[PDB]
Amino acid sequence: GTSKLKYVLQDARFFLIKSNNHENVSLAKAKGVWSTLPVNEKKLNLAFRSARSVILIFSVRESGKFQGFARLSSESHHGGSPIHWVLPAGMSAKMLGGVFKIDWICRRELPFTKSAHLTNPWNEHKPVKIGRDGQEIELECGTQLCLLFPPDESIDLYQVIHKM
Ligand SMILES: CC1(C)CO[C@@H](c2ccccc2Cl)CN1
Ligand SMILES: CC1(C)CO[C@H](c2ccccc2Cl)CN1
Repeated sequence: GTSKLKYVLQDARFFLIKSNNHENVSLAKAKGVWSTLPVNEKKLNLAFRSARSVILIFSVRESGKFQGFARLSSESHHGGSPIHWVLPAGMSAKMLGGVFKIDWICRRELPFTKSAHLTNPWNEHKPVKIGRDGQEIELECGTQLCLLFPPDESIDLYQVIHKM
């Protein structure tokens, strides 16, 4: 192992990402991309310039689990290869902001039952599973949450470390 993982997480910032469906998380895992609404896009762009690593921790609503976590490798950008997200009814892709490139650190699941001992000081000390899309997770809570995930032996953090 966990040493390179701990190195990547050092002095990182952490954000809870809530997806309405598994299909969008699968697309993010396959393509290394994420997009969010403009209020959260602005927060994440500020964070990306502010810290050595910005970590997104993903949870599909109603799943009772986190589906993994990833590190921002860029600020948001427009005009790239379009992403065939599952948009909610009535909503358009023009309501979205840019696309963030991300490097996955763990693609494994973690059930909320395993994180019940972790509370987030930035969300009223509620269990870390609770929070709106984009909620920041304080450093110690976010580090411990990431360390609870099963190790993802398919991932080599060597190339991630070199981007910092
Ligand atoms: C360094 C810091 C992020 C500062 O804020 C601390 C805190 C947050 C919310 C309520 C109480 C306290 Cl002590 C946690 N560590
Ligand atoms: C980018 C995505 C994974 C999919 O699209 C969602 C959306 C698009 C347009 C308006 C509202 C919403 Cl929620 C947000 N997350």
